[PDB]
Amino acid sequence: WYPKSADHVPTDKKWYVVDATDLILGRMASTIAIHIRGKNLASYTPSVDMGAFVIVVNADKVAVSGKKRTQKLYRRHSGRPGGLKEETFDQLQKRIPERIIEHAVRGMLPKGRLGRYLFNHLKVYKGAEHPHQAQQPIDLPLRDKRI
RNA sequence: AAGGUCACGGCGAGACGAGCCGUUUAUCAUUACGAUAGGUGUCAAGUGGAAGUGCAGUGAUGUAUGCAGCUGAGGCAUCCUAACAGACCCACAGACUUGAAC
Repeated sequence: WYPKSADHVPTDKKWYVVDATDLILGRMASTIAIHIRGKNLASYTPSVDMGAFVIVVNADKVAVSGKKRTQKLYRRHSGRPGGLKEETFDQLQKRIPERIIEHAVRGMLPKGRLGRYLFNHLKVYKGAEHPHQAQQPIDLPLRDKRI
């Protein structure tokens, strides 16, 4: 008849945790942003926010393969000329660590009004403890043999 | 209500909104806060010798009274004048979840 449409879901969304101590950046960020969208739910619907909060901890110790750790550069460009800001992954992970993952998923998930709204569902922490015991976050399922 | 805004007196603040400081029994008293603008009183400061009268000169003009006289958006003092009257916005405990301690 008519396909079911995500009808109002507010809270009691699952909180997950990922200790990113030596888990390579990309692959992890794909399996983070697949639980950020809700593509693990028969209730999946692109237009509604059926997702689930998650919590990255030890955001200082994400690994990257190859020679990345000195090659990959995050560039923020000021609007004016000459504002380009070369910046290598080692300098960030030293200086402000959570922005690393805060980029990775922010590219993974669908920018727009909705994507922007969801990105809040990622809580990133550089310490080893996370202050959220909200839903008593159950550790996050990883279907990826290579991490 | 706390806080505001307006109004009222103005500024080293300002295109207008902004800002900032006032808003009177504007103390009184044994070492700092309650003079905001004007006026007044005084002092710095400027210009430079007032007016009248006298003297010397036939007359221009000088000379004495005399750092006087006019200045005084700067400094303090002074409630003399004006900050009178007001008015307006502002509220009642800050939905929903689990967690923790007694």
